[PDB]
Parts: sequence; C-alpha cells; structure tokens
Amino acid sequence: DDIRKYIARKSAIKIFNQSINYSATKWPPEPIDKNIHMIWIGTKNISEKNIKLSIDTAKKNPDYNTSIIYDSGISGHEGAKKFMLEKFQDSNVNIIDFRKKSYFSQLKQEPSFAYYEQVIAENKYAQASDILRLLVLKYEGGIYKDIDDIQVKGFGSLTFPKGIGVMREYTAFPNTPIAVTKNNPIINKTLDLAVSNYQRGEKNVLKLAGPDVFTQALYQEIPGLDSKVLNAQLYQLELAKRQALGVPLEQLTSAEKEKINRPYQSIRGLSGYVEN
Ligand SMILES: CC(=O)N[C@H]1[C@@H](OP(=O)(O)OP(=O)(O)OC[C@H]2O[C@@H](n3ccc(=O)[nH]c3=O)[C@H](O)[C@@H]2O)O[C@H](CO)[C@@H](O)[C@@H]1O
Ligand SMILES: [Ca+2]
Repeated sequence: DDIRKYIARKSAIKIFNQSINYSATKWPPEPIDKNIHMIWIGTKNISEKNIKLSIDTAKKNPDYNTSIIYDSGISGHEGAKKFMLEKFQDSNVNIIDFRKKSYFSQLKQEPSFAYYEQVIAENKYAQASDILRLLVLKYEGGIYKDIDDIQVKGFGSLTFPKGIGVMREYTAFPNTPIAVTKNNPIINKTLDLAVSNYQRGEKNVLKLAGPDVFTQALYQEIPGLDSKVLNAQLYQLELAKRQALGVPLEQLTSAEKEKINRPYQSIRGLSGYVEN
C-alpha cells in the first residue's frame, strides 16, 4: 500500500514537472520582419525635431527598412509630402504613399478602412493613425514606431512568442511601439473591436482604437498577460502540486514560477528601445 502511494506521487510529480518545463517554451518565438513603419499623414509639415528623431531611428537600425507613410488621398497633402521628400533625401528614411502599397486593393474589403476614410475626411490625423498603424501591421508585420519617440537603441533581430512584442504596461499596454508578425490574430482582433467601437459611436477617442482597445485584444488572445488571470493560474498550479505530493489542500518554487512567467515576460520584451 505504501509503495502504491509512492508510485502515484512520483508519477504525478513527474507529470507536473514536465508540464512546468513545457510551459517555459510553450510558444516558440517568431521572427519579426525587418521593417520599421512610422506615420506622418495630413497637411502639416513634419517638425525639424521629428526629422532628426526619424533619421536617428534609421541610423540606429541600419539592418532595417525605415519608412514614413503618408496618404495621397488627403486633400492638400502635397506641400507636406514635398517638404518630407526634400528633408529625407540625404537619409535612409523612405517616404512612401499608403495608396501605393501593393496590398492597397484588398482594403476595399475592410470595414476599418471605411472608418479611416471618415476620420481623415474630418482632418483627424492623430486619431486616424490609430487605425492606419493596425492596417499596416496586419498586411506587412514589422515594427510600428511613433514619429516623435526617441530611439534609445537599435532593435536588432527580434523574435517573440506568438509573434507579438510590446512595451510593458503603463492598466494598459501602449499601442506603440509594436512588433508583430504579418496577419497576426492580436492585430485582427484589435481592428475587430475598433469596428465595433466606431459602429456604436464611442466618443472617447482613446476607446475607439487606442491603448485600451489594443489591451483588450491582447487579453482576449493571450489571457495570461492579465496579472489577475496569471495569478489564478499560479494558485491552481500550487494546488495541483500539493495534490501531486498528497500534501494538505508554499510548494511552487521561484524556479517553477520563472518558467511559468517566461513567455509573458518575453512578450513584454519590446521595452527599453524607444523613449519620450
Ligand atoms: C499615452 C496615450 O494615450 N497616447 C495616445 C495619444 O498619443 P499622442 O497624443 O502623443 O498622439 P500624437 O499627437 O503623437 O499622434 C499620434 C500619431 O499620429 C500621427 N500624426 C499626428 C498628427 C498629424 O498631423 N499627422 C500624423 O501622421 C503621428 O504618427 C503621431 O505619432 O493619442 C494617440 C492618437 O489617438 C494614441 O495613439 C496614443 O496611444
Ligand atoms: Ca506621440
């Protein structure tokens, strides 16, 4: 009888350790395409400050195609476009028209792009960029960066579990910078929520396609990014481990918790590359 309980416990703990060991690497990191996407749409000239930040962004990332996307479907955009072409001529920053993207014809099937056309028609360029950045990432992947952020250090070769890299939370994750694989479910979900928010006439611009919506998408697709969900998971494991050892219902070691946390900490690995 005593040998039976010893067998049952060593088998149960074996299964448990294998599961903890698997959890550390459960989502193999996926390479991010080496494109940096920045947005400057509208009719106003880019500021000399942001020209300098953008060139610095390109210099600290010589292994990347760095681009600023404008939109020729915006009335009166021509001046701003010309100014940029001349200011970035002597740099490795590429100035490109969204309308000339190879995938542009496919956007006629996107309800989110119908909303984007409404937003730019009201000259709401900052609000528009919340939708535009998701569309670019959906179709191309790569890294989206804010035009006015300082590049602290080069991105390098990035790989991320579930093909998504974000900056740690402020409770919300910022919607910049974002590193993602193309056609990523997190980006598609954010756009889906955004269509819903525009349809119902959400008036808070941040709750249309902002960090709070990006956050909801992250939590739905990867629940363990939410500390409350991850905490409930750890308590479940703590209880499962004592059940395995047949001890009354703290057993989780710091090693085991490091492994459980590893993919979710790795997703937050886009922290520290861009500032201000
Ligand atoms: C902490 C926080 O809540 N920040 C939000 C805030 O940032 P914030 O208020 O800093 O937004 P910005 O004014 O920088 O504009 C966002 C982006 O819009 C683009 N732009 C802006 C003006 C323009 O004429 N042309 C143009 O292309 C630029 O790429 C710019 O980087 O509002 C943004 C737009 O809703 C959201 O993305 C941010 O998450
Ligand atoms: Ca900004």
